[PDB]
Amino acid sequence: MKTIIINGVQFNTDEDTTILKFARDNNIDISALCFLNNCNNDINKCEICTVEVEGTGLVTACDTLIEDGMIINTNSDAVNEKIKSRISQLLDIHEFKCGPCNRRENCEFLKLVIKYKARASKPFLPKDKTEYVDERSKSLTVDRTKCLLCGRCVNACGKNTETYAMKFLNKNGKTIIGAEDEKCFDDTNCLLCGQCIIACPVAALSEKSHMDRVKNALNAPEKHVIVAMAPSVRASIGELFNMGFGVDVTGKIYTALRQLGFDKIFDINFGADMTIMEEATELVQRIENNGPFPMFTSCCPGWVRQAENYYPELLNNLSSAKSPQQIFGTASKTYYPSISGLDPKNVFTVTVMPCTSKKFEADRPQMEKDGLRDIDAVITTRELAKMIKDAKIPFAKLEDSEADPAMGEYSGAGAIFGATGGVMEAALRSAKDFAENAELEDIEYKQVRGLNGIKEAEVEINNNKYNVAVINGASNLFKFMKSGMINEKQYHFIEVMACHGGCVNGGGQPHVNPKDLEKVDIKKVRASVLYNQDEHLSKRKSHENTALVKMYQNYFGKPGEGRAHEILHFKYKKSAWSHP
Ligand code: SF4
Ligand code: SF4
Ligand code: SF4
Ligand code: SF4
Ligand code: FES
Ligand SMILES: [Mg+2]
Ligand SMILES: [Mg+2]
Repeated sequence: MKTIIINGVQFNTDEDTTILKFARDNNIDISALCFLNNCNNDINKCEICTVEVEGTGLVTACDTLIEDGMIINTNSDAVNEKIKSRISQLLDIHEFKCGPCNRRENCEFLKLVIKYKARASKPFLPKDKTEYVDERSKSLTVDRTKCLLCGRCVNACGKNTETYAMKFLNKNGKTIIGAEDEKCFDDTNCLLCGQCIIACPVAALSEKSHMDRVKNALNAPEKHVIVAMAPSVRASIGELFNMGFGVDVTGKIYTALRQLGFDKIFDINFGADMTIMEEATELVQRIENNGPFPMFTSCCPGWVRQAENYYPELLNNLSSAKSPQQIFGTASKTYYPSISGLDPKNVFTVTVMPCTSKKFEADRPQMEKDGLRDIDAVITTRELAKMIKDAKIPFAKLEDSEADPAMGEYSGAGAIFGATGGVMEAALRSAKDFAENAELEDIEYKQVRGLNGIKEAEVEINNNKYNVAVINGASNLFKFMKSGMINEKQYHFIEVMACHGGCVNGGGQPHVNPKDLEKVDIKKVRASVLYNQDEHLSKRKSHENTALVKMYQNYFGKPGEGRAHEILHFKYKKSAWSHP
């Protein structure tokens, strides 16, 4: 039993919780900065959450437990002067130039600087930013002129992936964040999943920009620029246009893309149906051959890097079907010329992804054929929003349009790919039809859905029982492997997503400030858009996609053999033995 006084208001409570959490639950404003994911920066507390506790003095609300008898003041002059001072000291290490900054519209530090009217003691104005910037990665970029040393990226990497690939380092006698030994992230165990970017309150961590690749292609007279968006983009991008959360903006995106000058509007959900054709065909082959097992998905490039970096002995069990991004891109340089008359060399294929790891996937050396890359550029959901705003397109006011259908139609199975368990559910819908040679009516697999970290299910296919698992976040992959769960039974098909929640929570998604994250379950709300589409779509199985059926009939032949196997697949292998 506890009685506490906050700003003169008495509260009676039995809760055991921090001052910050209690205050937020009771509509009392306390500021915070380094607190995120239930953790603050223990070795360098920001102290933005400072409050006064009578008899004790100034304390950090984000990590101090309420106790019976506490009398708390959150808004005294002494408290506010301390907070202002901490913000001023951060400005002393921050290049405060918001005009061209990519977080200008949604920066948590700027909000605090305005709120406390803080100013640097000395403006931080480095003349040469070269030593502060790291753009070596295909996926991530670091600008340490903006870094507050808040630790949010370090903590988020450990929580989300358990790789600890993001670290505090000593560089030239100064503390920075970066990769192991200050190497390029891509050359370390890093997954390039971008959860560190999602955790950053400022513009210090960003995606590696592909915006100039795209602009130059749009402006080249002879290039025919295809664009296709991932499942999750249509459930997410509206957030950056003050539209709120959970808004389906599929048709507005198609219109915006035409206004930006793209030459063909397709959809990666078509590629998702392609991946299902190959992946369900492979699963059925393995079922009819009673092996090999388990089969892992290979469509999340964060998981592919996790397997390469930590479980190379599993690479032979990964599916060889290309991911929807790469399988679509392969078809865009082969099938698409065959139905359009375009010279393949002049097609430039752009995807819009909720993902930074997809930029590494698209840039893998062997993701090409006959000199033509499968995918020429990958922009994130955030990059597309900036492109729209730079062009002055009034996004929230646009009318709906449709995709071009030849590589644009999608079934409901493809639409759900962006949520954890979506690939599994989509694959089972086709595998059961294929193996049983039937058109089954019961197609919903709710047991694989939702935010649990490890989700197992038993499925009956062709009068035998099989075991499936959906691994939801890279940290949960480690738990599943390290605890021996992989050996507790025979698994037959396993989905792995590196980002908890699936691609709707990817590393290229709009930032959400900590207060909105408490108010809204972003992973569930974004996913609900995708499940709503599947419910209302006429075709809810990938192999019922009419444009896809035409494409295989006229160009690829049978899935899993012949031309389809030759060009639509990509096999991972552990490295050849060498010493040292
Ligand atoms: S990170 Fe925030 S405060 Fe710093 S320059 Fe960019 S918008 Fe301004
Ligand atoms: S990209 Fe993912 S694995 Fe790499 S440092 Fe960031 S959070 Fe960690
Ligand atoms: S990169 Fe961003 S999240 Fe990481 S310590 Fe710097 S400001 Fe904080
Ligand atoms: S879960 Fe999706 S967004 Fe996250 S790394 Fe994998 S493909 Fe990228
Ligand atoms: S928010 Fe409490 S110490 Fe940083
Ligand atoms: Mg702490
Ligand atoms: Mg053009």
